[PDB]
Amino acid sequence: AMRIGVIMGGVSSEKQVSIMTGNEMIANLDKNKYEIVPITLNEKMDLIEKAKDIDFALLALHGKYGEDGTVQGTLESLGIPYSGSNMLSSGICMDKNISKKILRYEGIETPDWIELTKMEDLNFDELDKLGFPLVVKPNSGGVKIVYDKDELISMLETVFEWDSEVVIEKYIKGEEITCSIFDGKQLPIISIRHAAEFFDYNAKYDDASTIEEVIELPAELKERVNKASLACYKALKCSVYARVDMMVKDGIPYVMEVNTLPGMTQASLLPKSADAAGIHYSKLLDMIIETSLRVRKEEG
Amino acid sequence: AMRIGVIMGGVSSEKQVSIMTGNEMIANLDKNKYEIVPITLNEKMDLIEKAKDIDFALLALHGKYGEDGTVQGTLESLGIPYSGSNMLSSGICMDKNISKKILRYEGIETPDWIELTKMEDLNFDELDKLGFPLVVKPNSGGSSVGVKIVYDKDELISMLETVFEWDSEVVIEKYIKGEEITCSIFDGKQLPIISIRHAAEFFDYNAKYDDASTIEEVIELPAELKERVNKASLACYKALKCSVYARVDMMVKDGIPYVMEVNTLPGMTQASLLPKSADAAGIHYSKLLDMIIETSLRVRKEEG
Repeated sequence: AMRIGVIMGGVSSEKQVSIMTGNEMIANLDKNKYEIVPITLNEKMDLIEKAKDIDFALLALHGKYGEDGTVQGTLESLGIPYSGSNMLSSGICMDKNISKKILRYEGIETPDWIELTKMEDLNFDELDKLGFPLVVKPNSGGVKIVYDKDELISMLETVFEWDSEVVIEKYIKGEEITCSIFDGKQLPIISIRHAAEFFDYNAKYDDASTIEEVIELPAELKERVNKASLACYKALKCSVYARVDMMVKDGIPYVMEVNTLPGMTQASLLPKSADAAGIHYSKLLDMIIETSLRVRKEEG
Repeated sequence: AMRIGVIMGGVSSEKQVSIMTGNEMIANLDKNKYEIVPITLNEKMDLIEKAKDIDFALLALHGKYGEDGTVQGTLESLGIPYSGSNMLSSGICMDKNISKKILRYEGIETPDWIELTKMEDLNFDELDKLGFPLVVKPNSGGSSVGVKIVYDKDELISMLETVFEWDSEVVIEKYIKGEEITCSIFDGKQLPIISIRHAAEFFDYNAKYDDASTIEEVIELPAELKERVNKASLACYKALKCSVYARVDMMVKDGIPYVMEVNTLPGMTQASLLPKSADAAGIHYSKLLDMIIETSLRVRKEEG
């Protein structure tokens, strides 16, 4: 019976989110196919000791900790197969600037942009060429939209506090979607809506709250969406699964984000996207294991 | 004194190059500054234990083992500063196809290329837009299978089978006839440019003949070309996010430098190119090592 390590780790929030991911997996893995080995990482490199007996690492990780590529690099070196994209692909997909460069070279639609450095200053020369308004995002991955001349400036200050690196994009307003890819096949598309929500007990107001529905899109747009989301997957060297976040504007989808390590809880987008296609959660984990195994073998 | 791990590792040939590199550094590290500890990895992940007590990791690695970025991501995650570029920058520079896509985006001259995978069959029409003759290189590089020129379609088909057992991906470029040069960057400054020419060599005892014989010299380039080479070389270093040092290999044709290779982990023995170049600049070997340490510490600090 194949020993499946369920890998959890990170710090603070991400650790929480990782644990909640790991517990969902640990509960839904077929116990007849698998021997389940929950693994909780105190420190990242404690992974080598723990991984010493398991036959596969099913990554429950979330955030930079599972996206930077170290864990994948480490697992490769121990010769343990593991789920999801590899080190180079994880790393690239977590870098917004490098990602967009590889995307534009393929002529895949993504908003024009500019990169900004903590130490460096912005030559207004290249900046204002994309004009207004703008969105400022950290390069490694909140949102600040900037309408005016002075608008931009105020943000970089605090974004540079946190991220040594920032991307400034021209702001496209359109209809948001997310496209999960599993093993080169596009799963059902999900549309993301924003609606204001009031919480009486905490007395909280939120407009950033999300509503996600599976809606069949016009077959014309559905084609142009599936083309692009599979092109990203290919171009960024993703494997076994990925989530492409997109923005549709006047008929044309633009790539907003590429997630090599998307939410794996049952309310997460990719597990919903799959379920709509008739793949229930427990089987989803089977596919991730079997496709990951095959992919790792091709790699080496 | 700061404790400096000299990190050696790899398999087969690379590990020899590594041990050699690591022994030169050990012999030349300034012992008034540094308590010197050699570290020889039988397996890559032995690093976590073997590095527990060191203040800095000076990488003596060579080849993919120090290029793919596992070692850098590892040291990062342990909080031990290390020499040279970070995990992402190494990974990118080791990948020919991704590297060319990123340099091309900036309009840095590099020759046209096609990538082939062992799953996809190489349509010869997409490859005929290249034409002849062609250089075939494994996408992820390496010592094992080398870079090879192929003049016609048949010589190509062979060369593809030879590479594909060793590499999933292969990059195929227009060949450009020209003058070879190598440009070492140190901490964003250009060191003296090295010119490389070829001459056949006969070896009597082993009864061997080598027309692949290389001659490497530091010769002042005409001022214009030198300014054009120095612009391009630095733009490569910045575009691939390298740091503390890198070696950019270039082919000059009709006054135009083209990027052949970007190395985040070039040869560090005194007979290697980056050391010779630093030496032509009056930075001798022991000071080169201090510089790599000091600068790497500065960079790792900046990186959060």
